[PDB]
Amino acid sequence: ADSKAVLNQAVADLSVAHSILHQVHWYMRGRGFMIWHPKMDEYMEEIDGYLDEMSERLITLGGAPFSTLKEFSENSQLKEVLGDYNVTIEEQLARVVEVFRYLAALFQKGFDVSDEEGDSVTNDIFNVAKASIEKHIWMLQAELGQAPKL
Amino acid sequence: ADSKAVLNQAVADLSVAHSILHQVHWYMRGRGFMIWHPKMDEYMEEIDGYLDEMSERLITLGGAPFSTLKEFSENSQLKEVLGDYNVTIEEQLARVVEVFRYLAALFQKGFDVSDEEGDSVTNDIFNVAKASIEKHIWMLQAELGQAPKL
Amino acid sequence: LADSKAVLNQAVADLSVAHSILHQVHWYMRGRGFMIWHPKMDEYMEEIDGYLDEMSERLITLGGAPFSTLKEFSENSQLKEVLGDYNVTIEEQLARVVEVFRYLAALFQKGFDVSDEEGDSVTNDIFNVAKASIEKHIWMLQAELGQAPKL
Amino acid sequence: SLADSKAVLNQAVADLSVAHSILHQVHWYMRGRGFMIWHPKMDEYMEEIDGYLDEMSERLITLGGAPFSTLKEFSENSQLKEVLGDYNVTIEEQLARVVEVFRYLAALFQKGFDVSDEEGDSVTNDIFNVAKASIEKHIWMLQAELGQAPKL
Amino acid sequence: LADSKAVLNQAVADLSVAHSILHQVHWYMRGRGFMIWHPKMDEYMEEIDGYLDEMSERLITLGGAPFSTLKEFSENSQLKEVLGDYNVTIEEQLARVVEVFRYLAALFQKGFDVSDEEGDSVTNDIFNVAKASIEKHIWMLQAELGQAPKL
Amino acid sequence: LADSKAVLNQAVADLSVAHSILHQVHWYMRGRGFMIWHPKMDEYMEEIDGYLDEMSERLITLGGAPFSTLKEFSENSQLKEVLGDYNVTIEEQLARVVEVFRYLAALFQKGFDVSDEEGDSVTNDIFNVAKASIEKHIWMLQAELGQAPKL
Amino acid sequence: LADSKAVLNQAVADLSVAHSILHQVHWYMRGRGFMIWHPKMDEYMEEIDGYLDEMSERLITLGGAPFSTLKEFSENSQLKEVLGDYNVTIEEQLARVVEVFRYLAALFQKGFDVSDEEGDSVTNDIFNVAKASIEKHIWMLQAELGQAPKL
Amino acid sequence: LADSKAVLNQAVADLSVAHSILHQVHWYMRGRGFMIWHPKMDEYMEEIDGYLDEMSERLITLGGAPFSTLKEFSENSQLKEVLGDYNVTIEEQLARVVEVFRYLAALFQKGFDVSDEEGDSVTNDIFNVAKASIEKHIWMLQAELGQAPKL
Amino acid sequence: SLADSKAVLNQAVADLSVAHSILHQVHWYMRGRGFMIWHPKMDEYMEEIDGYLDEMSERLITLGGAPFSTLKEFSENSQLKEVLGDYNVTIEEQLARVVEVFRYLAALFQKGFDVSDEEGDSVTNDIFNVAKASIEKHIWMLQAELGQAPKL
Amino acid sequence: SLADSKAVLNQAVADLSVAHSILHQVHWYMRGRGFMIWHPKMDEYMEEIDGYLDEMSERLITLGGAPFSTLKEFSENSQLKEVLGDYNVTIEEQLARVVEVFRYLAALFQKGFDVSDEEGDSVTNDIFNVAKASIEKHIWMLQAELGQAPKL
Amino acid sequence: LADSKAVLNQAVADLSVAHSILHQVHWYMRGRGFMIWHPKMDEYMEEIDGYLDEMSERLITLGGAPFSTLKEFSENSQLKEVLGDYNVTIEEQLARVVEVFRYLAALFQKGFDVSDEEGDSVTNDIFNVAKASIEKHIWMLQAELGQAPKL
Amino acid sequence: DSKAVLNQAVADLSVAHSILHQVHWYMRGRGFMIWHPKMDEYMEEIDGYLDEMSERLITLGGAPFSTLKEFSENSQLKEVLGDYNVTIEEQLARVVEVFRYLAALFQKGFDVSDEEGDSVTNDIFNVAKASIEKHIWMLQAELGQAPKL
Ligand SMILES: [Ca+2]
Ligand SMILES: [Ca+2]
Ligand SMILES: [Ca+2]
Ligand SMILES: [Ca+2]
Ligand SMILES: [Ca+2]
Ligand SMILES: [Ca+2]
Ligand SMILES: [Ca+2]
Ligand SMILES: [Cl-]
Ligand SMILES: [Cl-]
Ligand SMILES: [Cl-]
Ligand SMILES: [Cl-]
Ligand SMILES: [Cl-]
Ligand SMILES: [Cl-]
Ligand code: NI
Ligand code: NI
Ligand code: NI
Ligand code: NI
Ligand code: NI
Ligand code: NI
Ligand code: NI
Ligand code: NI
Ligand code: NI
Ligand code: NI
Ligand code: NI
Ligand code: NI
Repeated sequence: ADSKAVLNQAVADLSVAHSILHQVHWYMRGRGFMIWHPKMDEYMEEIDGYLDEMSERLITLGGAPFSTLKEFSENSQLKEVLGDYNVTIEEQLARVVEVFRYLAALFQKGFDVSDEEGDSVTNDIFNVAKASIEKHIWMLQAELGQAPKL
Repeated sequence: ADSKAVLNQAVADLSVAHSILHQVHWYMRGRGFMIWHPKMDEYMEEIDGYLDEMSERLITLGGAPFSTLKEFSENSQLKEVLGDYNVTIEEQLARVVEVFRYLAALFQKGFDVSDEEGDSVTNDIFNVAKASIEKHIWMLQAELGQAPKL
Repeated sequence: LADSKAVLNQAVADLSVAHSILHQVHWYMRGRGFMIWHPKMDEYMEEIDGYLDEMSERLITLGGAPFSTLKEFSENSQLKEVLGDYNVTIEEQLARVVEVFRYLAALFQKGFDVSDEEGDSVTNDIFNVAKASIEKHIWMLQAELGQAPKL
Repeated sequence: SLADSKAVLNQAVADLSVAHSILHQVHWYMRGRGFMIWHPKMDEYMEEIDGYLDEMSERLITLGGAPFSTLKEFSENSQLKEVLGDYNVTIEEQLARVVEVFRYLAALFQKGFDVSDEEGDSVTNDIFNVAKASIEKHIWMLQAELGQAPKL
Repeated sequence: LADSKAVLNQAVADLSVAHSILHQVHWYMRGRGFMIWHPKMDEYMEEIDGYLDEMSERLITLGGAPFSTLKEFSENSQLKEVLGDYNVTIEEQLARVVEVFRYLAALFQKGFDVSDEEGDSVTNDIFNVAKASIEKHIWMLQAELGQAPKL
Repeated sequence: LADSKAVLNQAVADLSVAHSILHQVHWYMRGRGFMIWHPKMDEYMEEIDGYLDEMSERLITLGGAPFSTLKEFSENSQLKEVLGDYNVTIEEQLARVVEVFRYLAALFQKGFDVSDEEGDSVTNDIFNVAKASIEKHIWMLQAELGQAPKL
Repeated sequence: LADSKAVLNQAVADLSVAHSILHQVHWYMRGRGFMIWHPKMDEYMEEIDGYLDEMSERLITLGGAPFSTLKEFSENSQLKEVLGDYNVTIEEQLARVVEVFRYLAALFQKGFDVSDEEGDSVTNDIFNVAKASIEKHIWMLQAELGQAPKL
Repeated sequence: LADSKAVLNQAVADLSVAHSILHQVHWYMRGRGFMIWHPKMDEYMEEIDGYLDEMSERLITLGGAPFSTLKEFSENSQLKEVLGDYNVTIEEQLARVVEVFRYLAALFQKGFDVSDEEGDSVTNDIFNVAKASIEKHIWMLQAELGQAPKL
Repeated sequence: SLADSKAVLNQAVADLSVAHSILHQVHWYMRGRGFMIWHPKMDEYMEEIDGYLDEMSERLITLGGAPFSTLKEFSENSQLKEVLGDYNVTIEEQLARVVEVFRYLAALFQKGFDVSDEEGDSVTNDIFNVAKASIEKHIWMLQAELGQAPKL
Repeated sequence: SLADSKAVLNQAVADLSVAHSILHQVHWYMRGRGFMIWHPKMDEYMEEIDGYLDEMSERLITLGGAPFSTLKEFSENSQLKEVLGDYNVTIEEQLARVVEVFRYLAALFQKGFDVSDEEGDSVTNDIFNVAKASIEKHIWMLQAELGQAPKL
Repeated sequence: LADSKAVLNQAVADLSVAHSILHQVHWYMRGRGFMIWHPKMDEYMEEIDGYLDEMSERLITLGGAPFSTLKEFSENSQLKEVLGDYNVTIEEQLARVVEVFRYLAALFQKGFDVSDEEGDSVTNDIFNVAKASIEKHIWMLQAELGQAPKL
Repeated sequence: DSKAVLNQAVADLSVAHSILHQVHWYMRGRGFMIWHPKMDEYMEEIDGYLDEMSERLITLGGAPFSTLKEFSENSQLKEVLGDYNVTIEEQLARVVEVFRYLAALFQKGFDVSDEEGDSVTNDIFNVAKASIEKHIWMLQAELGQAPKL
C-alpha cells in the first residue's frame, strides 16, 4: 500500500535531485572545479541507479511510476532554482549536502513503511541506498570542514 | 547566437526525450519486451551523451543552459502523457520513432544555424547526433515492417 | 535453527528441480523468440545455480547435511517435472518458468519468515536477495507475455 | 596430390563468398518483427563464414593450390543462386533462405570431409568437420525460431 | 544414426548424475587438501556441464529428444549415488571422482565407436575431445593419489 | 546510537589485532600446505581490512571517533597476541585463525543485536554481511582440519 | 538526394570489389615482407568492411536499395580484377593496393562533393572520414615503396 | 600562412612549443591543487602530442615537410617560452595554460578557414576536432579560476 | 653478517606498521578543502607502505630472521610516535605530518641501504633503494602541494 | 598395446626439445634485414613448440609411459642435428633452417597420426593432427616470405 | 669463469639444465600436493626461461656467443640430471628443486661479484634481481618442507 | 655532479626525442612498416627517462631545463633538417649513434652518482642504460652487425 507510495515519491525526488546535480555540474566555478565537476557525474550515476531500481520495484509490485516531468516536479519535495554561475564552490557542495540529507530522510521513511508492511525486498533497496547516501554526506561535509551531523 | 538558442532548445528536448524513453522502458508490455526493454537503456545513454555535450558546448560559448525541470517542460516541443501499460509494443516503438524524427529535425536546424554563423564545432556536434539518430530510425522502422521515411 | 536448516534444504531440492526444468525449456523451445529466450534460460540457470550453492553451503555452515542425490532432489521437491516436448509454444514455456519462479519466490518468503523467527539473520538475507531478483524476473517474463506481474 | 581435397576447398571458397553476399543482403533488406535480434545475428554468421573462408582458402594455398579470388570466379563456380535485394521479403522467409544456404554449406562440408578422408588429408578433414558442426547447430537454432525440427 | 542418438542420450543422463556426485564431493569434503580440492570440484562441474550442453544439443540437432527430467537421469544413468557423508576421507572422495571419470571416459569411447561406424563425424569429435580431457584429469587425480593413471 | 557506535569501535580494535595475527601466521607458517595457506592469509587480511575501513567509516559517519593508534587497538581488543613461532604446525596455525574468526563472528553478532535494538539498520547490514563471510571461512577452515564448523 | 544515393551505391560496389582484391593480395603474396604485409591486408580489409557497412546502411537509411549481389558489385564497379598469380612481386602487390586506394580516395572525394551539394551532411562526413584514413594509408604504402604520397 | 600545408606546419611548431610549456608547468608547479593539476598536465601533453602527430602526418600525406628540429620549432612558433620558476603560483600556471590554449584555438580557426577555402576537407576536420577539445579545456580551466570561458 | 641488515629490516617492519597506522588516522580524521583528493590518496600510500612491509619482513624471514609480528612489538620498537585522532587538525597539518613520517622512513631506508651495502647483502640493499626512491618522490609531491621545496 | 603410440609421443618429446633449442639459436644469432620481425617471431614459434611438448609428454604420461626428460635423452633420441651458433648465417638461411625443422616435425606428426590411428588411439591421433595443421600453415608463410611455394 | 661474459654463458647452460629438471619434476610428480605443486613448476619454468633469455641476450649485447645447443648446455652445466622416476616422493621432488635453486643462487652471487669487479653494472643488476626472487622461492619451498630457508 | 648530469640528460633526451620524431616522419623504404611504429616505441621509452630523470632533479632540489632553447644549447646532440631521401639503413644508423651517445651519458650519470653516493639516481641511470644497450643490439642486428658497445 504505502510501500508503493514511498517508492513513487522517491522516483519523483530522485528525478529532481538528478536535475539539481546536473545544474551543479554545469554551473560550478571556483577552486575545486576539476575534482567536483566529475564527482557530480558519479553522484548522478548513483542517483540514476536508485531511480531505476525503485521504479522497477514499484512496477514489480503492480504500481505505476511517475514517468513525466510534470509528475516529477509536482510530486517531489525538492525545489529548483535558475542556474547561477556566481554561486560559490562551497555553496554548491552545501546544496548537494541538503539534497542528500533530504534523500536519506526519504529513504529512512521508505525503510520504516516497507518494514511495517513486511515488504522486505523494498526494505533492503531503501537500506542500501541510505547507507551510501550517508557515506557521501560524511565526505562532502568533511570537504566543507564539518562533521557529518546526520 | 542562434547557435546558443538551438543548443539550449536541444537541452530541453533531450531532457524530455530522456523522460519519454524511461516511460517506454517502464510501461512496455508484450512480445518483444525482452529485446526492447534494455534497448531503451542504450537510447537513454546516447541521449544523455548529447545532453551533456550540447549543454557544455553552450557553457563553453558563454551561454546558460536550462537546468530545471520547469525550464525543460516550458521550452520543449515534445509532449508527455501519462504512462500506460496497455499501449502495444509496436505503439511504444512508434512513439520512440516520433521522438527521434523530431530530434533529427531539431539537429538539422542546429546544423543549419551553426553553419550560417561559422560555428563549426557546434555544427559537428549536431551532425554526429543526427547521423546516429537517423540510423536508429531506420532500425526501429525496419522492426515495424517499414521504410525509414526520413 | 532447525526450521531454517529445513527450509535451506527444501530450496536445495527445489532449485535442483527448477534447474532441470529450465534446462528442458532451453532444449525443447521452438517458435518466434527462440533466439532471445534460449540463451535467456542459461542466464536464469546460472542465477539458480548460485542460490543453490549459497543456500547449500549455508546449510553446511550451520551443521546441516544438504540433499545431494537426484533421488533426494526429486522426492523432496514440490515442483513437478513432465517429459520434454518440442510442440509447447514459446508463450507456454515462458508461463511454465513464471510458475516455477512464483513457487521459488513464495518458498524464499517462507525462508525469510522462518529464519527471521529463529533469529538467523544471514540465512534471512540470503533468501531476501534471491526473492528480490526472482520477483524482478517475474515482472519481466510477465511483461513479455503481455501481462502485469500479479505478484 | 590431394586433387579432390583441393577442389572441394576451392568450391568452398567460391560458395562461402556467395554465402557471405547473401547474408549481407539479408542483413540489409530485413524488415519485420525480430529485426533487432536477427539483423546483428547476420553479422555473427558473416564473421563465422569469413573465418571458414580464410581458413579453407589458406589450407588450399598450403596444399599448393590456387584459390578463386575474383568475384567472377566466385559467381561462376558457386552453386548458390543470388537474387536482387527486396525489402518485402518477410522475416520468416529471410530466415528460411539462410537455412537453405546453411543446408547447402553443411552438405558441401560433408563432401569436403568425405573427400579429404578418402585421400588421407586429415587436416583438411578436421577443417570441414569443425565447420559442419557449427553450421548444423545454427540450422537447429534457426529452424527452432521458425517452429521447426532441424530436419538435417 | 539410431545408435549415436542413443549414446548421446545415455551421456546426458550419466553427465547429469556425474554432476550431482561432483556436487556431493564439493559439499561433504573434509580433510587436508579441502582448500585445493573443493574449488577444483567447481572446475570439474563446469567442464561436465559443457559436455552436457554440447551432447544434448547435438542430439536435438540430430532430431533426437534429450532426457530432461531428474527421473529420466536417475533411471537411465549407469552411475549410482549414495547419501552425502562428511566422514568420507579426501582420498575416498578423490577415488570416487576417479571412478566416475573412468566410467565417463569408457562411455565416451563407446560414443566415439558408434558415431564412427554410423558416419556421424561431428558427434565423433565431441566424444573424442571430451574423452581426451577426462583422461588428463584421471592422470592428475591418480597422481594426487600416488598412482599411475592405469587407463 | 551510543552502543552501535561502541561496538563499531570495538570492531576497529579487534579487526586491527586480527589483522596483525593473520600477518604472523602468514609469516611464521611452516609445513605441508604452506603454499596454499600462505597466500590464503593475504585474502583473509584483505577481507579484514575491508571490514575495518567500512566499520570505522560508519563510525565517523555516525559522528564517532575511531580508535586510530596501536595503543588504542591493543588495549581495547579482547584478542591476545604472542610472539611469532616457526615451530607451530600448519594445523595449529589454522586452528588459531579459526579461534580469531569465531571471536570476530561472535562480536559481529553482538554488533548485529545492538544495532538492531537502536534501529541503526545500516550498521546492522554491515555486521550481518561480515558475519556471513567469516562464518563461511570458519566452515572452510574447519573442513581442512577434518572437523564440522561447530558455530 | 538522388545522387548521394548513387555515389553511396557506387561505393558499395567498389568497396566490395576492393575487398576481393585485398583478399587476393593477402593470399597470393610471396617475397620478402610477406610477414608484415600479409596480416596488414587483414587490417585494410577490416577497414574496407567498416566503410561498406556504414555506406550501405546510410544508403538504406535514405530510402535506397544497396547493390547486394556479386553480379551487381562486379558490373557497377570501375575496379578490374584479374586471376591470382603467385609470381607478382611484393612491390607490385603494394602498388596495386595503392592504385585501388587512390581510386577509392577519388570516389570518396566525389562522394563528398555530391553530398555537400545536396545538403546531405551525414553522408558527407562518412566520405570525409573514409577519405582521410585511405589517404594516410596511401602515404604509408608509398613510403614503404620509397615514394612520396603523390595525392 | 599561405595554405593548408603552411598552417599545418605552423601547428607543428606551436604544438611542440606548447608541449614544452606544459612540461614546464607540470615540473615547477607548487601550491594547493598540485595533486590534481600536476597529472592533468600529462593528459594535456598527451592530447597535444596527439594533434602534433595528426597534423604533421596530414602535412606529410599532402606532400609537405614538417619542421622536425627544435631550432625550427623555436623560430617558427609564435609562442614564447621563459625559464622555469617555482615561485609562480598554481593560479598563474593555469592562466598561462589558458593563454597557450587560447592561442592554439585561434591557430586552429585559421587552419579551419584556410582549409575550408582550399576545399581540403580532411585537414578542415582535423583542425575542427582539435579546436573543439581545446575550447572545452578553456571552459574547465577558466571555471577552476572562477571565470567564464571568454572565448 | 648479516646481523645489521636483519636488524634494520625489522626496524622497518615496526616503523612501517606504525606508519600505516598513522596514515589510517589521517585518512579517517581528515577534514577541510582537499579532502576529496587527499583521503583516497592516503589509501594509495597505505598500499605502498604495506608492499614495503610485506617485502622487508619476508626478506628478513628469507635471511633466517624472526620479524616483529605483534602490536606490542611494533609500538615498542618503532621510533614513530602516535597521538589520538583529532578532527581539528587542518588538511595542511595532516599533510605536514605525512611528510614527517615519510622523511623518517626515507632516512631509515638510507640506513638500511648503508648497512646492507657494508654487509654485501645486495638483495636487501636494492629493496631499500627502491623504497627510498618512491618515498622521496612522494615527499616532493607532498611538499609541492604545501607550496614548498622537497628539502630532502 | 599402445607401445607404438607411446614410442612416437616420446620421439616427439625429444624432437620438440631439440627444435626448441634450434629456434632459440635462431632467435639469438639472427642478423640482417627483417631481424625486427623474425626475432620476436621465433618466440611465438617457441611458445607453440612448448605447447606441443607439454601436451604430447603428458599424453604419454596419461597412457602409462615415461617421457624422456634429460638433455642427454633428448640429444640421443632426436633425429634433428644441432650445430654451433653462428652470427653470419643469413636471414634467408635462418628461415630456411626453421622450414627444415618444421618439415621434419610435420612428417613426424604425420607418423604419429598414422601410428596412433593404427592402434585405435584417437586422442593421441587428434593431438598430432592439430599440431600438424599449425606447423604446415607456418611452412606456407615462411616459404612465402622466401618467395617459394610451400612444397609440402 | 674469468669475466661477466663467461658467467653469463655459464648461467645460460645451467638455466637450460635447471629448466629440463623442473620439467622432469612437473612430469614425474605423484603424491599429495600434486595439484598445487605440478602447476607451480610451470611458474618456476616461466621464471627460469625469463633469466635465460635476459642473460643470453645480455651476453649477445656484450659481443658474446651464448651456448645454444643441448650438447653445449649439458657439457658446460654443473647440474646433474638423472632418469625420470615416478616413485620419488613429492617432498623429495621439492628438495631437488631447492638444491637446483641453491645452486642457481650461488651462481648468481658469482655473476654479481664478477660483474661488480668489472664495473658491468647492468649485468650486475640482472644477477641481483634473479638472485632475490630465487632466494624468496627457496624460503617458500623450505617452508613447505617445514624447514628454515638456511641460505 | 648528479644534479648536473641529470639536467644534461634532460637536454639530450629532449633532443633525442626530436630526432626520433624526424626519423619517424621522414622514413621511406622497404621496412618502413616495421620501423615507423618502432620509433613511437623508442619515443615513449625516451619520454619515460625524461620524466624520471627530470623529477629526480626536482626531488634533489634542482631546476630542470624546461624550454627548447635550454634543451638545444645544452644538448651535445646535433640536429639536421628532415630529409625523405635517407635510406632505412641510414635512418637506423642515426638512431644507433643517438643511443650510443645516450648510453655513454648514462654511464657518466652512473659513475658520478656512485661517487656522490646518490644511489637512487644511480639506479635510474643503470636501468636506462640497460634498455638502451639492448636496443643497440637489436638495431645493429637488423643492420647485419654486432652491437659493438
Ligand atoms: Ca510450434
Ligand atoms: Ca574425516
Ligand atoms: Ca594412495
Ligand atoms: Ca615444524
Ligand atoms: Ca617472386
Ligand atoms: Ca650477415
Ligand atoms: Ca625416495
Ligand atoms: Cl564567456
Ligand atoms: Cl606441519
Ligand atoms: Cl618480391
Ligand atoms: Cl641477411
Ligand atoms: Cl635460515
Ligand atoms: Cl660487439
Ligand atoms: Ni531499467
Ligand atoms: Ni558533463
Ligand atoms: Ni560451492
Ligand atoms: Ni588470412
Ligand atoms: Ni545450451
Ligand atoms: Ni577508507
Ligand atoms: Ni551492418
Ligand atoms: Ni606517428
Ligand atoms: Ni606476504
Ligand atoms: Ni604440463
Ligand atoms: Ni629473446
Ligand atoms: Ni611527470
